[PDB]
Amino acid sequence: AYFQSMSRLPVIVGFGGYNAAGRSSFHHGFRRMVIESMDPQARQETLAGLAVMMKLVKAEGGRYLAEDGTPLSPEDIERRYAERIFASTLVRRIEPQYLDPDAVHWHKVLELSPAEGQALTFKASPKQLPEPLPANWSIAPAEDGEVLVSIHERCEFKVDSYRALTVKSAGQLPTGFEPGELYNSRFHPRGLQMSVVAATDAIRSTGIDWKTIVDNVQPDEIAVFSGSIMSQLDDNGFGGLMQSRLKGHRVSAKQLPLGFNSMPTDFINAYVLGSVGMTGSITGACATFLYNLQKGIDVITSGQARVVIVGNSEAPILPECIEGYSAMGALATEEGLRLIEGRDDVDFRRASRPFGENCGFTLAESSQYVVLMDDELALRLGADIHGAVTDVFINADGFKKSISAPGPGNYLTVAKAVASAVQIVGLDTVRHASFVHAHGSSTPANRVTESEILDRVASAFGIDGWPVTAVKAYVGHSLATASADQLISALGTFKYGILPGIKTIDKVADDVHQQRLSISNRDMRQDKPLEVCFINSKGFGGNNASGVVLSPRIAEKMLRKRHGQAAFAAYVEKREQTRAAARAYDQRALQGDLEIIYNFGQDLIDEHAIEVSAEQVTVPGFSQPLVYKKDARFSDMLD
Amino acid sequence: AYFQSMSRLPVIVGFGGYNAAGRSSFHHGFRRMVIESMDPQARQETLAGLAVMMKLVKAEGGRYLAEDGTPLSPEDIERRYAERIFASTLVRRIEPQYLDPDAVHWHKVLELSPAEGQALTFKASPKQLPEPLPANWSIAPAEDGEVLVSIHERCEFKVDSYRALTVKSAGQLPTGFEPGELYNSRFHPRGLQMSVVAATDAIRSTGIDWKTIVDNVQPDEIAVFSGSIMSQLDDNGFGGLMQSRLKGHRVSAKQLPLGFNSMPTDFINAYVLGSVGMTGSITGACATFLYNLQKGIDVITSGQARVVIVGNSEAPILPECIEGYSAMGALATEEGLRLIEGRDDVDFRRASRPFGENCGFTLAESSQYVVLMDDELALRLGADIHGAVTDVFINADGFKKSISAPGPGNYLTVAKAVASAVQIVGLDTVRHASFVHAHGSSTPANRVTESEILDRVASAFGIDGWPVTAVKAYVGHSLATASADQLISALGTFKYGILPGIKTIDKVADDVHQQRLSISNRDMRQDKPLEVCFINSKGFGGNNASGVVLSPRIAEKMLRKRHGQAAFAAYVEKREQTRAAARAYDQRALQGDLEIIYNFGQDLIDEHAIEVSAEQVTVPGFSQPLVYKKDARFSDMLD
Ligand SMILES: [Cl-]
Ligand SMILES: [Cl-]
Repeated sequence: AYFQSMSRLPVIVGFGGYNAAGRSSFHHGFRRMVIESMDPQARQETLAGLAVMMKLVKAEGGRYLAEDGTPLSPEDIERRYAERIFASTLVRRIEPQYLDPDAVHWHKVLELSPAEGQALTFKASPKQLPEPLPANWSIAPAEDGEVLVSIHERCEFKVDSYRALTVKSAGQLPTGFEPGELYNSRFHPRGLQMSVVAATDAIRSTGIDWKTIVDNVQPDEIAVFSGSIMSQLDDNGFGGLMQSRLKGHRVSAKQLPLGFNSMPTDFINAYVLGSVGMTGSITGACATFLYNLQKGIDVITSGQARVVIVGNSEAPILPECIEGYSAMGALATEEGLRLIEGRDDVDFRRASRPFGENCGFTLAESSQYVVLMDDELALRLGADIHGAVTDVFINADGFKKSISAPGPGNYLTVAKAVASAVQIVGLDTVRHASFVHAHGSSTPANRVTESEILDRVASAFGIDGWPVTAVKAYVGHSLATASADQLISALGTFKYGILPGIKTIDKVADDVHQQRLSISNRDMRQDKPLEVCFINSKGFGGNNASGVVLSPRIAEKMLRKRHGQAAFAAYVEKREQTRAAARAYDQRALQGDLEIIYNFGQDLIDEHAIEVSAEQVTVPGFSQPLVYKKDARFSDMLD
Repeated sequence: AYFQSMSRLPVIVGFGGYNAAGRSSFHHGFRRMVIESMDPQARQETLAGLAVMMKLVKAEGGRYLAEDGTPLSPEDIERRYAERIFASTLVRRIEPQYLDPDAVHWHKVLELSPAEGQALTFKASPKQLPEPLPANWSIAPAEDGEVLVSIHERCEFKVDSYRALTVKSAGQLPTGFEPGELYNSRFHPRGLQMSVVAATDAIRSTGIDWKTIVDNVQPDEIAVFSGSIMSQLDDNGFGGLMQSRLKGHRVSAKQLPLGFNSMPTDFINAYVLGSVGMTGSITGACATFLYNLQKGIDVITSGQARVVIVGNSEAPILPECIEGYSAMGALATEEGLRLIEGRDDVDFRRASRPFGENCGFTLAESSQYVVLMDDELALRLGADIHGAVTDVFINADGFKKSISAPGPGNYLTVAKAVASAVQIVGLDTVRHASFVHAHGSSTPANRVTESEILDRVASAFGIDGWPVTAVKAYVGHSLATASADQLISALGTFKYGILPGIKTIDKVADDVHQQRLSISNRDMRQDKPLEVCFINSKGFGGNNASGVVLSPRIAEKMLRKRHGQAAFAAYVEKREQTRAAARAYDQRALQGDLEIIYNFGQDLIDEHAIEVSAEQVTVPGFSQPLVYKKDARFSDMLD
């Protein structure tokens, strides 16, 4: 260290995934969020794609069929289905495919006592009786292998019972879209299904054959960083691990391994990419994706990896997660929303109200990935550029009281992020062509503390009217994946020049600090295109992060400057072909033809054919040898 | 990228923690593992310290008292207590303070049916009855607020029952040592208690006031990387989250946040160090510590951080974890060991038999930390050097079938690790003064697959008689913390020149690949001091890592070469004082005076006093301003 020398620039060459707004690739999810602001062709295309995903129309030979068989144009689909599509996307009341928020199962303790008046007696299979038999219970032989049991003392049974959750809303994938139906997903937790399906969307969005990418780098130069913050807590993962015996049965052979928080990452190496490269799963509570992204940037700038898949997968819409967050007072409850609305019949579509009158966050599911390459490899392959990522800063809070309360670290991350952007694009561009993807979690603490940080950093850097957007208004809070939802939305702003409004609020709460911020409940189109986005995130445990994302225009200027006009022109030619391939994928995806990659048990490396020498390793299936890298770090310390 | 320029060297300036061998700092745990090979003063000192930890003797005014009050010398302690100390440390049968492995609670499903012969009737409190009331049940009023219930149809109750686990053994902290008693640990999961207590041991082992360290760096230049792979699954964490309602009660306000796998890290920032610096928790299954260590090395070499606390905390000795791993066939069972021994009364102290006849790993608890500094800061502060860490390589397995089966990535990590060491210390030193801390998990698959990798890398680099040691023989497999147990043991080999034997095996299994390896069941002392250790690790999910650790001698030669004789002499003088301070801590720790740091609710930063400008941030409580770092990475892409 001291300072970093000239380095590879991380460019975003693909992105994809799924959240409550739909499919992320090609900006479809973004378009759903700003659907009314899009032109009709873009809107109708996205609506048609949602209709297919949701099984509202049948994709038949490039056309669309109603339940009647009636052929529909995209214009007809908007007329006929827009209301249903809108009602069955974004934050909304929790639907039965997850749970019934008025009837979740638990066990009550039922204390049964006998007394002088009536016997407490039953017949039972002896194999179902407690072991050892409770000493006070009577047992006698009965017919058909059963025994006659009588109880003489108070004891505790557990009985099935049903209760209502105080929280009724969540950010849910579009109703009817089922990731598990898209590949051989038997026994996989929902978070793993979502990771597999999202990863394929991201990889195919590049318009480049994965084989071509692998053939162009060393085997160790591919990296994947993903994971969840909860672990996979459904029945097929740690839910089964922790609950099976309390429900009367054994733990399965797969519940423990498939529950690990690294499995969204591990499944991508094992079944999607077939990578022998770098891997890891980094958590930082609700800033987790930016923690993974920091690692991704660092491995590119240090030269360790040239292709990086960075993302997360979280599927936390489960009664235990909801109760766990509720127990902290963290979530928007029905009663909380009743107070804000001043009526009993709440609009759960407005449960998430960043910077407005609000009362806690809304839990959501999402899996999102970006594909990064170094600039030189992107240039070589004709990879498209959706943006560039230059830094992520992470700072804890110092000493704390409550571990989950907000703290000062986010001052440091935002300040450092802005300063870093000034060095790269200049003060004027930061002042007049940057925006903030606010953490915007929809809590009274966040709206005050986050706005105060942004306002004070704005003042320090001489920014006024700093545009702020809050993706959680649309898709809720997907925990690990939250800042990936932010990043991907940001890319849509670069594409279409629209800053999504916070449409769920009627006005900004009176206690929000606004002097230097522009927070709107309407979509906005800036005269001067936005060139830089600051992604802001935080979580429990003194976790804070801010990321810097540059637009395609800025990134292209940078590649042109470094590589020159001849090399850039050659890149442009190759990129016309990769753009055509990507568009063809988007067209298939619109039709529901997603071709999920799940390569279980295929193309396994024969380890006995790995060749190791003192100069390199040859790995079966990889055309490029892994040549050990010459080290200059400590050369002055030697001899 | 392309290649890294001259860089800061990560040096190990402190280390500490707790596992089945005892306190890690000052090599006490190491000494327990090679206790019979130590000289009597070192052995008796460690035994006395264990005796105090285990409450077998009372530390009274620098002396030691038996239950009788009889004063004891360390020589007397060895005579009187060695047998008990040995029996109550290391891998052994699971003790009651964890669970009874012949009587773990669960619920059986008890199907109660009535028939023509006897009524099924009981009185109950109506508040304990299912909601809604099962439609077929009869209810009538009764005395004292209770109701009379009768059942007419088969239904399912859950009843308490007790079962035996097939696994009876684990690596357990020394019997009598209780981390929770050492600080205000109310409502903390065991893994968090262990993290807090281990972190203090590591920090105090440096012999430098934490304040002095903080005063010498910028606020963002401190980093902490830790975590667990399971999450905290005990009652106070995700166990309570996932089980409360199945046991009849509500989830608490703390079970969810304190269960997160990042909390071992978050607690250190919040309550131990008061850091506003970098943070993160990286998982890679049973290679996790090396994944955290890779991040630690990278932040030092890139200049992002100057002081890094790297470690892990795992406390997985819980019925659900044991059953979950057993369900995979991963653990050594009593029946498995009976087959190896050919008798029914198994020696559970030999449950873990790396490279011998064996039958699965042994689950263990451990929390371990190392304190890293860049070489320049270490020089400035007179920090001691226990070793240096130059690289960690991580490689996945490519396409897989079973996600938990072994794969080829570890070929790549070991090969790259060895090549990297050759560049730094030369081929001769690698060939004749290096050793391997084998993953050595005690499974039939591992003993073959790992030995084949090591043998084939040895052949490639012309190594013969490559010494191999396996720490899991002593302390079992602590999951996230496993490779920290390895690293810390390695430091002991550097200190004392002893390579611990695999004492639990009688000979190496016939299928182990040994041509170029030296695997012994006895402690060994090499004529030529060992200078380099390769730490090898792997886990489920296609996770593999290998780390390179250099001895103090090598690291000192390197610092002398870079910084020169005058600067090194000044360092030596300061280091005499820091060594004296560290020794004084070790003396207090021997007496049970550990002074655990837990600074809840104290010294909180007043966020309104944070000052942000376009040049720097001033943070209350930190003498050094955070000055934004000048970036040269992309300068050629600008203007
Ligand atoms: Cl908010
Ligand atoms: Cl083994």
